[PDB]
Amino acid sequence: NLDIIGKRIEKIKQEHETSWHYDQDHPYKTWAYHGSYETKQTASSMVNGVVRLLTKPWDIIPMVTQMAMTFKEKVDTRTQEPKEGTKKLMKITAEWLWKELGKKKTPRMCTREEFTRKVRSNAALGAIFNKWKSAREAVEDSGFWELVDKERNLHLEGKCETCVYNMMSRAIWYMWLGARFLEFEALGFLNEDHWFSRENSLSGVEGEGLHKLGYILRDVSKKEGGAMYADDTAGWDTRITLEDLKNEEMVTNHMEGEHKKLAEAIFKLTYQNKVVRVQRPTTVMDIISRRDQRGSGQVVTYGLNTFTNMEAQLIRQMEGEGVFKSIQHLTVTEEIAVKNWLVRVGRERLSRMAISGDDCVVKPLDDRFASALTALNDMGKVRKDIQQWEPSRGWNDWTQVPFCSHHFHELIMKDGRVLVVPCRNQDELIGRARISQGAGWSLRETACLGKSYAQMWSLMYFHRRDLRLAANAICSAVPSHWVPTSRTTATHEWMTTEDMLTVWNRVWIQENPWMEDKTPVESWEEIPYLGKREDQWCGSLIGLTSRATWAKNIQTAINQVRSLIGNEEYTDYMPSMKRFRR
Ligand SMILES: [Zn+2]
Ligand SMILES: [Zn+2]
Repeated sequence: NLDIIGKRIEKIKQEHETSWHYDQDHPYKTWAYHGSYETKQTASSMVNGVVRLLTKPWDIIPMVTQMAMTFKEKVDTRTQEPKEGTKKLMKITAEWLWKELGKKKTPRMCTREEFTRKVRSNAALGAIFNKWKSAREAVEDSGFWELVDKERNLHLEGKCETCVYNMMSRAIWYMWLGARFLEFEALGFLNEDHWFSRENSLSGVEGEGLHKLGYILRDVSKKEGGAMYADDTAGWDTRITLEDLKNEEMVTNHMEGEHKKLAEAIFKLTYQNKVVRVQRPTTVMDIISRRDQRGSGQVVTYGLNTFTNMEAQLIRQMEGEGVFKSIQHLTVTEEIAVKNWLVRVGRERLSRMAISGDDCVVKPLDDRFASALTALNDMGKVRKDIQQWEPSRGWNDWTQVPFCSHHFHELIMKDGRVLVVPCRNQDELIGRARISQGAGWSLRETACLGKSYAQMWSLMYFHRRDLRLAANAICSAVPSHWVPTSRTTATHEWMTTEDMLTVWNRVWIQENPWMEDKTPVESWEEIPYLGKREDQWCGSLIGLTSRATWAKNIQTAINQVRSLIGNEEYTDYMPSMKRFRR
């Protein structure tokens, strides 16, 4: 407790010594509370006018229009300590899984130089604005790096002063850029060197991309076994136990020298003990602490979520196969049995899964998995929207399984080749493209964001009639040479000024390991759509009079947006579609 967090606490107490007060009507039950001090401030969602002017039929669809308007009582819940048998299962599995992940990878520190380049081309690193404005500035100033040095030497000394979380089913904990560096230096290798790639982790999909995920689910479907299970956890980050945080820390057993010590410090001082500043309107700042739950960078969060999810799902598979009888306690011969299962079939069982952070799909050996709930519930990974002891419902068709907020269609091209394409409710796709994050956006910047959505749609959602038409309209309305942008960035092949037909051919044909015939496609008309009824099922407006008038009059909408942006060089992409080709 207070010997590891006191220094951070003491330090904050003193920057607001004219403010401090141990408030009496404080709302925290499960968070240790330490004091308050004076502040007063809050970024809401703005509409992208370029995308909305080119999607007029959607102006009357509540599922689209409501997306642009607008539980912190789940962060304040407590998970019980797992039974001794559960803790044994987790430690054996975690030890074995880090060794597997480490067979073909070398832990290493990430560098200032690597970190600088990241900030100098925008990644959502989650820092705070003070002493310098943006992240960009602080990185070129040498003072910063002395701040970083003091903290670093403090961490080598087993102490911490400035690694404090700032709170804001979402809950995003920003730290100052310095603390993010020290996190990145110690643990960035997990992401930077692709430890959760499919090739390296067998269950993972890190760096895949939506054009790969459906082919991966279809490969899992090919395995002999039972239904496909895709159970979501209720508030995954809130159910991470101190025992989970300790099994994650075992990655330091593969490390050496300084690195081993820097990594141990991040795990001990920032993850297994945390200090957080929260805004309360009754507006003060509350300095609360706790030992458990997830609070890391979004990117280390992804890797450790994937790891701990892989662990939980191998254990649930062990329970379904009757590798152990009870979670109360493992016998000695049950430990040998668990160790032996892992060595004999562990890699085969990883390959039966697709795991992306807290999201999973499992194709178990058979349907006993559905009612194998004791380890899963005791680890605290309680399933969303189903009674705790009710058996899971599995999917009989891989095209119906939900994964990474998508389902996947099998689409046959006129030449017989097979596309496995990503899909979701079209209202969700249109509603997101109509939103910009942040203000101060110029017309040009708003246009370049609309173009990024348009190019993503041409590459991923070309099979949806409304999206191929709206993508062509947006790319016709935005100056041909203007570069697509995004303010927070898997593989993003649509972020380019290259011709989208050439990019389509590279992604879907040339680089696609599931396509044997590499004959290029010569026009967009070779590239198929979903069945018209399937397109409607997935939210198409095809068949409505509003949509017919939009399609027929699209050159008028394009010309409206061209007039607003002004006299620039434009391309007409609409004749890439049969119906505008004269
Ligand atoms: Zn620190
Ligand atoms: Zn669909």
